Amino acid sequence: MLRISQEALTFDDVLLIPGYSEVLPKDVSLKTRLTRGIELNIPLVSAAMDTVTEARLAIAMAQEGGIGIIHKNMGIEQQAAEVRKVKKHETAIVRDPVTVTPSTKIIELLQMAREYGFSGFPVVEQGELVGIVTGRDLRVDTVAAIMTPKDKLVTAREGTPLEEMKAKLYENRIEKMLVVDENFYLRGLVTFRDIEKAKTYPLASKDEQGRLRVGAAVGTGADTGERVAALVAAGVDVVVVDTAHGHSKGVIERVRWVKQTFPDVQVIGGNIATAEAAKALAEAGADAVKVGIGPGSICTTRIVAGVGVPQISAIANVAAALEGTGVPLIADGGIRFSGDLAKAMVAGAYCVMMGSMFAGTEEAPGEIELFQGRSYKSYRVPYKGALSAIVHQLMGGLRAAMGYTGSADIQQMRTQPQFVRITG
Amino acid sequence: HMLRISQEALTFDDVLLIPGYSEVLPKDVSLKTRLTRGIELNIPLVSAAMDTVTEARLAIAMAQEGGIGIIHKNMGIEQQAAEVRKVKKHETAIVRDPVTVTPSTKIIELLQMAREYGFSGFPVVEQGELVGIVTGRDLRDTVAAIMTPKDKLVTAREGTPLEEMKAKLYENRIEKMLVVDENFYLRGLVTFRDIEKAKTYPLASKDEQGRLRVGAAVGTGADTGERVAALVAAGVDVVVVDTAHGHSKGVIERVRWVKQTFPDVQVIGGNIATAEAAKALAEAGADAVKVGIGPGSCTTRIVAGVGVPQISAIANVAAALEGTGVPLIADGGIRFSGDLAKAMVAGAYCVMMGSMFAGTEEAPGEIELFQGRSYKSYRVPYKGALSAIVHQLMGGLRAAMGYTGSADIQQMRTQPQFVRITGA
Amino acid sequence: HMLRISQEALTFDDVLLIPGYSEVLPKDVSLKTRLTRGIELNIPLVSAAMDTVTEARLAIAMAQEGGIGIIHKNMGIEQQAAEVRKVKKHETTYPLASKDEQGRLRVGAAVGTGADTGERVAALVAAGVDVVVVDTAHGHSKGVIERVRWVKQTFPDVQVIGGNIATAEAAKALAEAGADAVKVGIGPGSICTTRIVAGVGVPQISAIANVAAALEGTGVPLIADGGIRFSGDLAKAMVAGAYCVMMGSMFAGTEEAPGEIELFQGRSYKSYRVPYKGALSAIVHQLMGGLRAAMGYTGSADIQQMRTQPQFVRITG
Ligand SMILES: N#CC1=C(N)Oc2[nH]c(=O)[nH]c(=O)c2[C@H]1c1ccc(Cl)cc1
Repeated sequence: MLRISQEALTFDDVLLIPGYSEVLPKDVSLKTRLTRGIELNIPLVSAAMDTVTEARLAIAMAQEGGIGIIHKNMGIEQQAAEVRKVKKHETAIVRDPVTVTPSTKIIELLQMAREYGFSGFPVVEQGELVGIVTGRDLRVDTVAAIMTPKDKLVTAREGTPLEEMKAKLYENRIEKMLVVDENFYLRGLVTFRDIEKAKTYPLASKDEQGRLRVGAAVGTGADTGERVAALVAAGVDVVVVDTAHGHSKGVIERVRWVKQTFPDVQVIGGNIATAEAAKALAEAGADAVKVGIGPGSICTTRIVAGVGVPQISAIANVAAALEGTGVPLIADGGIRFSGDLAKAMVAGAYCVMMGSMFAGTEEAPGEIELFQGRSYKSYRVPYKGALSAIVHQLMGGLRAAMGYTGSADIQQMRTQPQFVRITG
Repeated sequence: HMLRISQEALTFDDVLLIPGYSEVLPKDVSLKTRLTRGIELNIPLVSAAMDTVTEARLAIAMAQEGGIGIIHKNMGIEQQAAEVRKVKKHETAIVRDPVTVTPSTKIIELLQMAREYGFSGFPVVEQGELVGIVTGRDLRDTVAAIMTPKDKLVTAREGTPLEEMKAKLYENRIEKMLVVDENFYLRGLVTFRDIEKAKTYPLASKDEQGRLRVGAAVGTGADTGERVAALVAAGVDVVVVDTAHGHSKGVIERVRWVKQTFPDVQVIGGNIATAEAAKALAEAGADAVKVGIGPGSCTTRIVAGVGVPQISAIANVAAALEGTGVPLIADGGIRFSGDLAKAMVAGAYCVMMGSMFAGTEEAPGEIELFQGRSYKSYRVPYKGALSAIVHQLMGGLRAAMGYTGSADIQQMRTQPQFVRITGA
Repeated sequence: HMLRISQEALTFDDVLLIPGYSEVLPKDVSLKTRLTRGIELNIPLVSAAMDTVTEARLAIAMAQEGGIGIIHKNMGIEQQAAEVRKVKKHETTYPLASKDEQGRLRVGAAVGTGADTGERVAALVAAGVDVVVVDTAHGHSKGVIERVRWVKQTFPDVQVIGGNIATAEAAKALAEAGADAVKVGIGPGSICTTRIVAGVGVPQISAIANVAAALEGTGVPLIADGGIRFSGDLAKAMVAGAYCVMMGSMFAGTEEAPGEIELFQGRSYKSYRVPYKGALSAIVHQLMGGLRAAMGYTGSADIQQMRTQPQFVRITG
């Protein structure tokens, strides 16, 4: 009559068994799904923690091929403004160049040149590009009289490949070129030198319009309705309804409201740890579920409430419940090493959320502080350098595990390899 | 016969500064001092000639902070001289080694060069003399046909202040300017925007030609003459004849040889720890001496049983050099900014730091992540940017000078007093 | 031009009190002393103007035991005046209570030298503060000397304390500025930040003796601030010359000190973490118990005798 549901296993209870392998670790595919509608080139998402994910680290996550969830320990307007920073991050073209209008007085243009130099001011009339003003133009009353007019401009259409533009610069013997839309409205500016140095991120997570992807977290408190609406107006790709107990009337209804009110935004629900919670979130319309309740030993949930589910079994039970639905599941918590990340994938996660592991990187919030001959971030977290090096080690280990199991892609890794149970 | 004990010698922990009447705030005291007969420093900091501490990149940062670095000698002659050159030739905004063409270069070849460097301009040189530029506009046979001629060139003579160049760029309504010398040989290329965005270092240690100062270490082995001559030709400001036992025929003669052979370069000898050694190096021609033999529980003491506690060594050397105009550099034994203050009051003109600068961003080595922490690899903790440590060390010195009522380094060295304390 | 050592300077662990012929029981000696020219105390104990030690509640306890508290200044002007007013208006019977002419419990308050100091002093004086403690890291300075002169001239009916100092010359300079007492202690402890960051300090036994000799015959008391770990050190500070001793951290965590009691891993702490230490009176009782035993050992019937007659031995490691 002691109601024991099952024996539940954690990461240290299992090991992956090697299997026949034909694909080298460097050649396997890591592509996966965050939600019904969002694909990621690596199975990594950064946690909505105020020591982990603000705009800077979310941009870096998306560039690596995963995604960041911006934390909610801030005001509604600030959270939306963080989303905007990610959506607006552009790698090559310059979007807000300093312009003037035909009516601008040359006296005023010369004042702006004390800060900006003489490389050239675009001339705009209500967003229409009508010419450019160069220092050479000032060298041979309003800029309408001296500007180079529209029929001498060399421009590139918005959306032209960055390598087609470099070629047009060369053909025209120019270094700068203005970018316009179909109607000759100014849309930005590219430089030959800036295309050359333009670091590129071929794995970047991008939406259908080419902008970096980003998520944002919300609770179930009173202003959630207004926070979700601001995040959606900002272009957020995914809203994470994120509480300690996702299997609750509060979370289920908030997920339903988001899915009914903002049908075209992805919604994740959690956290959960059972098949039946997974089903309740799927039926409320969740586009993905986040798995993890007291996943680690000695941890407030276990010590204070005696509640928790070992994370291997929690992941496997959720994956079993969702097989066929099309709803991914994100493993949240208990990963301390890359080996644990590989086990979470074989147990059925579609990808993995990391938190404190990313805290203290250069891209995470906080300022670098020198303490007692050591580096910390303060707001005392040790300073960890660039996020790319951590991502590289994690994905390096996952690739290694896919080599040992003969898994050529994530779908195989999630469904084919086997564990052994060990004793310690 | 009896036990030949010369004196009781005090180290840093034996003494404390007595507070005195003060009416100058720490932020307002002057830290200006002298490294040698002929080199002034804005802060009394010198980075040590260690191969985990001082190569070009850290030497540049030390000089910009107002101190100086001694480039280490654990490298070949030509490699050390190249490190000197990188410091002597470092510039904020002026691009050096620009891609050039000649008046005879064929326009076909220039177009091939533009594929990689783009347009915006190739200086035209004729055996190093500047005779024109080729811009994209000039292209819309040979470069001499199309090149903009010498008389259309806006040039500034090298060594002009940056704000001076920035003004000339403004006056002529251009973005690029060429830097020339007395005979119009090309020296570099500077742009308005590179100047507007360059960091200024108002405290920088510079020579009479405006170049960052640097020193370099030599020993007494057989290739020392060749090494010294290569360092002098590279522009080194000071040669440090740097051995474990400065009070020796080999160091004394090598200091003398440097002073007689290279009259125009400053020479430091060391290390020493007695009045007698101080007089011997000053008589040999040294422009400063370096103090420190076995300053605290180290290899010299354990292996050879040799050393002089550093407070007494500094004061003994200081008394021996009083009235000679030869400064002394305290080297070794400084754990804390408080020890640096004590060294100054005992008579040092400045302090050499070693391993405290190891592991900074600018120090040699690469950053690695190990166990959620950051180190420098070549096993040292990553300490962040040099300026943080420098700021801490000088902040403590400033506080000591506030406590002693010292308004400048000269007062700090000659007026304040110590108490001798017990082990208790 | 040799190394400029003014003297060897001794701390508490360098010295011990020598027993002397004795005729008084510890239970019978007198502990009365002065805090300032105009303020007597029945025990020579002062609580520190630290935000972990002295707000109104602990100043109230201190004055009831016969000492006094200095309210800290890490708070607003009106707030700190409110704290002073709480003490002056409080009636709990307590036979040793430190009280002013009106029968109100005595209290002090700290101020600095920054910009708003003039308004802070004015507000504290109007709340009834008994003594203004002009309290900086470096009392031998233009700022402190001029502020104590300003207080003595603008508010001649309050007592003024200046510090901290550690030399004879600084003591005489504060006295000439009008100080009613000086506070002694610059870098008193082995690992002061002062010592580590600036290399500055004076071991406290020598600092106290030097300041006491400089103020002899002036009527200006001196308060030993810092370095007291045990009641034995308190005894030594009195024999070196102090009139009373100021405790800080040792009072932190008492029931009366600021902060909120919290339970962490089966232990109690004050949540601002320091351990919970129970009632202040037990600590004050142990300290005065140790001092009474020292006076019994040395033969001192009262504080004047304890400050002037007994001798130290110097000891080694
Ligand atoms: N000196 C000069 C210049 C002259 N004469 O022409 C122009 N015409 C412009 O329109 N902008 C310019 O910035 C310049 C500068 C220039 C200097 C060096 C290079 Cl490599 C390229 C250009």
